[PDB]
Amino acid sequence: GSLVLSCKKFPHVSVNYVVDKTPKLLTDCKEVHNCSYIINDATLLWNEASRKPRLRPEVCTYIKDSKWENKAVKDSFIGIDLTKGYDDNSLVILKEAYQRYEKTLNPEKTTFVSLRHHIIDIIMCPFLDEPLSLLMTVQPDKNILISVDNKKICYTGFALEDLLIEHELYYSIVHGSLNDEIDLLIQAEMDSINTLTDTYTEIKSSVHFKLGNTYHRRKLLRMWIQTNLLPKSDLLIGFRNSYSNELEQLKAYKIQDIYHKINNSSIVGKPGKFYKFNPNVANDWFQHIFQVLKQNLLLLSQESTSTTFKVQIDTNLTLSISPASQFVTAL
Repeated sequence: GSLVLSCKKFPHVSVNYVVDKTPKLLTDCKEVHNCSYIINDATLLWNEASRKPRLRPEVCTYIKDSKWENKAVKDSFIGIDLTKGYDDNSLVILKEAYQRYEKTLNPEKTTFVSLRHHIIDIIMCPFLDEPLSLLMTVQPDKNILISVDNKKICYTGFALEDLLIEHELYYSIVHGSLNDEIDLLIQAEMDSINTLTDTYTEIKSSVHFKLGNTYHRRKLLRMWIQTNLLPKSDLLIGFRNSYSNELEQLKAYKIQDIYHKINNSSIVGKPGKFYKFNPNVANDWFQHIFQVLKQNLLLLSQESTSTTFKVQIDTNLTLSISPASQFVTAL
C-alpha cells in the first residue's frame, strides 16, 4: 500500500553547467482556456467572456521605451510608498477547467492536473531546506489530480500590483508535455496583460537582489520556474528601497533574462549547497520525480482501494507515498 523511495541520486547535469539559451520545462505548451472569477457573483466567465486585467498603459509604454512619458507620469509610480495604507476556492475552478478540457487530453499519456503553485513546489524540493507534503489523487480515468491539506512583505506586493494594474481573479489554464508518457494541465493566476505586447505580465515585489544570498537565489529560481511553465509570459519587477519602502525602479524581464541572471559561467563560480540553484538541475529533477511519481502512484492505485495518496518529499529528497482515507475529501 505504501512506498518509501530515495530520489537523491536523480540523474542531473553538473551543478556548474552553463548553457546560454534557457531550457523549456514543457514542450508544446499552450493556453487552452482562461477565466475570470468574480468573487461576489460566485461566477466564472470563460474565455471570450473573461475580463483580462490590464497592465496600466503608462507602464506598458515605460516598458516599451525604457523611459517614462514625463515627470508627471513617472512620479505616479516611482517614489510611491508601497507601504501606505498597510494599517488596514481554487481547486473548484481547476476541476471545471478539467471537465472542459478532458475530451482534449491525450488518452495515451498520464496527465497531472494541478494549480501552478504545486508544480513549482515539487520542482523546488532540491533547492529548499523544508520538506514538501501534498495530496495526489489517481482518478478513475487514470489522470492524476494534485492538491493539498510575513504580513508586511505580502502587503507591499498587493500594493505594487494595485499601482501597476488598471474583487476579481484571472486564470490561464495551460497544457504542456513533459514526457512521452506525461502531460501537465495547469492553472495559473495571471496578474495582468501588457496590452501593447499582448503578453501576460507577472508582477513581483522585491528589494534589490543579492546573488549570494540564499533567499534571493531561491526567489529568482522560483520566478524562472514560474514563468517558464507558461507558453508566453514576461516578468515585471518593482524594487523598493529597503528603508523607505518606496518603489525605486520598475524593470521588465523576459524568461531568457531571468535565466541569464541565474545561469552564467560567472555566477556558477561561487560555492553552494542546493545544487547551486541551477535551473538546469531543476529541469533534470523535474523530469525525474514526475516519472517516479507517475509510475508509482499508478502502481500503488491498482493494488489498493484508495484513489488518494499523501505524497511527501524529505529535505533529503526521499519520496514517501501512503494511502489517505477513502472517507476523507480535501477541498
